[PDB]
Formats: sequence, C-alpha cells, structure tokens
Amino acid sequence: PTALAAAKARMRELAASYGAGLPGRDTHSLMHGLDGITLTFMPMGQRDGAYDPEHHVILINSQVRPERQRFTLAHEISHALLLGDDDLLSDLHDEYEGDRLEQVIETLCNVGAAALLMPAELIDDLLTRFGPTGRALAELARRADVSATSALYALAERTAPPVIYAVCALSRAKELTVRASSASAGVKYSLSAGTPVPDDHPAALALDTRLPLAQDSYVPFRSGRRMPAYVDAFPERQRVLVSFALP
Repeated sequence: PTALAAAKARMRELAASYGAGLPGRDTHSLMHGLDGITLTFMPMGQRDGAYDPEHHVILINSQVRPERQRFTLAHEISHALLLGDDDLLSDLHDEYEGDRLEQVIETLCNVGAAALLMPAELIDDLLTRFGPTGRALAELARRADVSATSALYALAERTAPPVIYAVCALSRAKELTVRASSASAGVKYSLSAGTPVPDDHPAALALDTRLPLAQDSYVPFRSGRRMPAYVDAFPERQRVLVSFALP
C-alpha cells in the first residue's frame, strides 16, 4: 500500500509488541514496560508532554486531566518506539523531511497511542459480546479509560457491517447535538458535528430517561433526509453513545 499506510501498520505492530509484553493496559502498567527510561510528572504550562531521547526521559504535564495524561503517555511511548526503530525511521526519511516529517511522526504517535490504549483483542471481545452498538462504544470507553472520540474511531475501524457511530450531548425529552461521529469501513454517509437530534428520536429518549434503548429508527441527517437504520443508544452521565446499523 501507500508509504503512510505501511508506516501505520508498522506502528500498530510496535505498539502491539510493547503492549503484549504488559499485564494489561492500565496506566501504571504502561509505565512499567519502560525499559530503563526515566518518567517524570511535572507542570509544563501548555505543553502536554515531551520525550527527550538524549536524557532517556519522558515528561508528562502534571497539570492536565488524567485522561489526557494517560493518552500523552501512550503517545510518548509510541514516539520512543518509533525513534528506536531504524527501518521505520529511515523509510520515513526516504519519503518525508522538514515539518512534513514532524507532522507525520506526530500522526504515527497518535496511531500508536490508540493501538496501545485499545488493543485489537479488547475491541473484538466487545464487538462479540455487545455487537457493533452504542453499548459496545460505551463499554470500550470505560474499560479502555479513553475519550468517547478515541473509542469512536477505534471501534468503527474494526467494525465489519456498515455502521455509523455517534456521540451526542445536550445542546442545552430535550434536543441533543452530535459532538463526534464515525463510520465503519465502507459507509460513505457521515453524521457531522453540530447535527441536531430530534426529541422523538431514540437517542434523545435514552438520555433524558437514562435507559438503554434499541429499536428500528432513522439516521437524523441535518439535511432532513431520514435514512432508516437500527439504532442502539447507550445513555450515560450527560452523553449518549449511538450506533446506526445501515441495511
């Protein structure tokens, strides 16, 4: 495939080895894989974290929320993994340079973080037990301790059937707003952020009543187009996680 795709595959492999060598993907456990590399939590203003290879240390901004710290850490770990791999690093140079190379490496580090926080096996186990549903999305976010959007993209990327995933919050039976969305492999239909969700829609229903719903419904495209699909909404603390199964 493309150079950026081969690099991603490789990054997913690096992250999987390091990950598979741990006792789970909890924070403290990710730290422990650090084979003689210092790790420090300290205030760093607006910067989230940094990796200093010469000093063999990873720095995490102690001022940000724990969710982003866990992420920033998976990210710097990826960064170290990438910089430790000479075949990968060289092929990148063969294809990029200057700021274009920095941005690509930043992108790979994000792909690596994800693979590390959300292993292919944990996602598949959830797809099996819960199906491609709001319920699964909700499980993955909690068990993985990552944001809804991280889970949204992880989940959709390993989904076989055509499905739309959405995270909704109160725009405030009250009307929601799509915050983030994502489609599986072959769906081209996208549900954009900003998209209002009607009160009568199962997603609004589930939230305002804190009751997992599931039933035949429609994708509420902001165009007015009402595409039928099976909907599974899993309501929680102020968000609702939804899947739209397209025939």
